[PDB]
Amino acid sequence: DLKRLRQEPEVFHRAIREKGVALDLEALLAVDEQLHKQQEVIADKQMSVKEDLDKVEPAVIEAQNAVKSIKKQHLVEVRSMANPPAAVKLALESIALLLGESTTDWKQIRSIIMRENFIPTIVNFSAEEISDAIREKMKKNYMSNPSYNYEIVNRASLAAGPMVKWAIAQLNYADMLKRVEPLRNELQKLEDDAKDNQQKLEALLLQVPLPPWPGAPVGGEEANREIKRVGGPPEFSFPPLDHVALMEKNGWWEPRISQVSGSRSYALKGDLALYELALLRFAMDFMARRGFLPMTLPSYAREKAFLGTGHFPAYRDQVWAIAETDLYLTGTAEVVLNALHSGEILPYEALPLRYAGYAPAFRSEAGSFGKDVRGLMRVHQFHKVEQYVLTEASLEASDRAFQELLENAEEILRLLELPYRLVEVATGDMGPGKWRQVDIEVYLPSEGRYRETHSCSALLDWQARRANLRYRDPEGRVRYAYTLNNTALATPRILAMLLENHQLQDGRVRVPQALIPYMGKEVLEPG
Amino acid sequence: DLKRLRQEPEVFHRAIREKGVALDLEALLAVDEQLHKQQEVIADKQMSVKEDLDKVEPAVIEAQNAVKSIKKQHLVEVRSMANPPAAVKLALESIALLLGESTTDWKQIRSIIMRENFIPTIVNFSAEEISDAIREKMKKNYMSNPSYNYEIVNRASLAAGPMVKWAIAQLNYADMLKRVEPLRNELQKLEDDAKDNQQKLEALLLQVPLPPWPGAPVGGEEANREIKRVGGPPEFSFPPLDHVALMEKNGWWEPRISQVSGSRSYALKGDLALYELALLRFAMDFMARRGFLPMTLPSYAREKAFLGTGHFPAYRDQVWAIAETDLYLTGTAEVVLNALHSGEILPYEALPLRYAGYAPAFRSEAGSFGKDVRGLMRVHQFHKVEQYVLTEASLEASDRAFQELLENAEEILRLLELPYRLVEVATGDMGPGKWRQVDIEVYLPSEGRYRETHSCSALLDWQARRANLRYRDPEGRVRYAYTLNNTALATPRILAMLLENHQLQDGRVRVPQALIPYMGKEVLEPG
Ligand SMILES: Nc1ncnc2c1ncn2[C@@H]1O[C@H](COP(=O)(O)O)[C@@H](O)[C@H]1O
Ligand SMILES: Nc1ncnc2c1ncn2[C@@H]1O[C@H](COP(=O)(O)O)[C@@H](O)[C@H]1O
Repeated sequence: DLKRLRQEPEVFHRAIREKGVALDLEALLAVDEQLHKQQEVIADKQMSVKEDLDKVEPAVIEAQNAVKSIKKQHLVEVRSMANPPAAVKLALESIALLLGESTTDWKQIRSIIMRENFIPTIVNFSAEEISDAIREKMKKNYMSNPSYNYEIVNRASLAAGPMVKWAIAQLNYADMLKRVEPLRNELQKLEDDAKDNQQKLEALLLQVPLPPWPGAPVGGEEANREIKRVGGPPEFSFPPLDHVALMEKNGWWEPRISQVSGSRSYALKGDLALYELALLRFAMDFMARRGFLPMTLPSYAREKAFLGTGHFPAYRDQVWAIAETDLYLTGTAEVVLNALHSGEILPYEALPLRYAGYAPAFRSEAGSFGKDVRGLMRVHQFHKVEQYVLTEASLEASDRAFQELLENAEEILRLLELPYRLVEVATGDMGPGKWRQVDIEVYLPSEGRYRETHSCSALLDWQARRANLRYRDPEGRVRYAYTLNNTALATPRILAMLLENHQLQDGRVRVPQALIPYMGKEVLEPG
Repeated sequence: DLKRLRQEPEVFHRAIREKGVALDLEALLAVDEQLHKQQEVIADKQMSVKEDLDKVEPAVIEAQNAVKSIKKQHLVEVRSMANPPAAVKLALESIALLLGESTTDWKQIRSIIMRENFIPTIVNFSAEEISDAIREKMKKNYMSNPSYNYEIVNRASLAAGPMVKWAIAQLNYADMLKRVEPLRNELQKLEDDAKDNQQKLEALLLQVPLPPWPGAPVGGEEANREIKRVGGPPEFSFPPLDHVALMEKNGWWEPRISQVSGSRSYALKGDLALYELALLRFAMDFMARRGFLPMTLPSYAREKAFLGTGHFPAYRDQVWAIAETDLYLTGTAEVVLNALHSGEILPYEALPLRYAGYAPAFRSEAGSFGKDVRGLMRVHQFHKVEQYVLTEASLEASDRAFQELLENAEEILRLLELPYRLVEVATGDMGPGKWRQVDIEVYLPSEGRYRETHSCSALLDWQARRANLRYRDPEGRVRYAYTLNNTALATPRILAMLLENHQLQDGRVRVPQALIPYMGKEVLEPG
């Protein structure tokens, strides 16, 4: 918000430092000021060109109607002459010259006058299409002749009089075009400087961070801090396998996929494949019982919807584009969900919107080299159910929906019988649009640590302003809404945690009580 | 198969007209035969060049081993000598010349020959480094001298003797490289023209079609035959709504999705969203119970997978590529499933492989615009459970696999309580690599007609050959397998037939008996 950025210089400097955003806020505002000055100059100069061309247009329209109104009997007593009066012959020659005729034969040119297409070509005629050669030939041969004149020619023919009128108006228009050209070329550069400034500004603006909540740790990722843990590291009395080894022992995965599809791919087999789909539906039912509206969505969107969530331009490199298309595969259903209502004024009574959106998800994982190289932790395409909340503009509403979103993910993990913890994310690790982020993490025995499975975020109105999400308040004004989101459940990474936490001594794997109705059994069969 | 193919220039020629396919079989053969010539022309010339580098290679190695094998005291002897003999001066001189530091100062030579790096760099020197002037000079100056002789100088110094063998060897080699110059130069082109034809040739082999089975109707689409019908077109005592209007009545879809994601997109809400996931699980459970192996799969693959099935290049234009990647989004799990075993020799006892793979599916829908533009009939991204079978090269095995593929699809529609019919696909309409194709279509009341939902195909060893799929038979011979496939269930298109066939008077939609246990209810609830 420009005006808000000025009246508040400190708040935004602090926000920018806190988030580790390199944003020069004065250079931004100086782009805005410079643009504004460029636009006013462009407008004065456009006016100057417009005045010039407005000078010569009426004579063209007057002559054009005069030629059209020449009677037929008059076109005939010009076509009749073998032997034209000199001032009359001058007139026709100039018309033939201008029309691009390639013959100065009088007989030949006295003819086009009664062409079915003559007037039609005269009307359609454009003075911008006159060459400088014809232009200079017109001044040398004809303007410079004392008889080449409406007054003088019109006395001799009321057919040639109009035509000399028309030819002169065109020449004058043509000479005005010529005059106006250097201002027009200039205006062209200014106009392009200005467009370039508008894109330079719009892209600074899209970097402005939300001020973070006062309770968030201040620093980079190393300032993230655990606030809670529920359950613990399992203890096995046998020597536990990691998830890859479990899937091998049991025939639950298809390693051959990396030859078909490249690295960071996975393909599940037998009871584990069925388990993945059981998990997505369990999570959708769960979210539906919770009063969130179930949705199934495409995994692609246009640029505008990545712009509105903040995925573009900041995290552009995490996104796969679809070539020879304007479409990009989405990493999360939040991009589609956030975009559904752009441009609408929601009635306050609809508030809040609570969506549980399922979509396949795609990530380039560019820049993940050496991270999670094996198994189910980090893959290119995977399946997620997302919680998305749109809310009226209060901290109270937003604090409330953030609590619910977090309890939902926790209750899901309790039902999955997995040990987890909550982590408060630092201002420098939160991302630019965030008020608060809390990550939920599940204990993964093979790495001896917790690994994220959920990220819960409140944004306030920072997505709302970018995606133009607005609502009407009880008072009758339109305001931008607040938004939040959190994962409900994503596979196959949660499968890593489930395999390792619920592995039994004989290498088989238990199903948690809440998943038994979905699976038809209490133990995954060693296919 | 080149030989086999030519062996029956009539069989392939008939397959080509039968399938309505454009492939000039004569040109392809001409290229293959012509390619065989370029390949000999290249075998020969490559040989003529090894022979020439074979005269000069062994002598350079021996000499390289001779200098490597100079005792370390013949080193002090020559490099501590104050005035040597003129033949040794000459010898060491030649070597300073070859290494690009030519001088006639014994001192400098003295100097150089002493460098720790002296030996290491002659043993590592390559005749390619020797220039024109050096060759010239080493001939005019040093080959010409009569004291420039190994034996003549291997007598005065045991250290400089091997040095002149190395210098002579390196000079003959440099000379060989020089005449082999224009020789090795012709190769580069011949070989590019050779690769060109591999490309043009294998490009055309990929156009070769399979002869259709003898009981497939001949001709175009107009010759497809209805072979069976089950259930009937519904009759309602009310005015039936079309699926888009039923979805609209019940609040089950989000039409805003086309502003976010473009045309041919869809987003389900509420009970219909849930129904979509329930259908996919239902189809998977059913396939498992039929003894097919359930799998969940990615939706992208490298080019090879598409080549292997026949999607490339025949239908490359229905496919979405992923920008700045070597990957493409697959329109059916069949592309991943068929590529899984590329390159393997499957053991006989693994056969047949029966896979029920689930993946999101993507199509560009290029060509088809002004058809099924509104609703769930033709969307860019959808969900599909696919049946895929890989079998022994046996008509017996393929025919049984095809009937079970067909019956699987038929019992799924019956269970879904949907009126359907089966259509025997004609030669001109089955696709290039098909043996048999039976389409199954479901009655859509709003449109007054059956609309395809499944295409059951047998391809014999068409895909095997393209994807290198093979098995070892009981006698222990490696043979290509036969492949088959058919859809199990695809959404959302199946939902358009469900809404409409299943719709009640009051506007709501009934859940067929088989899906009641998946939905927890008998009628779909509106928003
Ligand atoms: N490449 C990936 N592979 C598998 N799961 C992932 C991947 N990226 C993210 N996830 C999961 O999706 C959740 C939300 O991710 P994000 O939207 O990055 O917070 C994470 O906590 C993980 O559950
Ligand atoms: N663009 C699409 N939208 C919805 N369903 C589709 C689409 N393309 C194919 N299908 C479904 O998949 C079935 C078989 O597809 P195929 O694998 O192309 O033989 C069709 O008969 C439809 O049920």
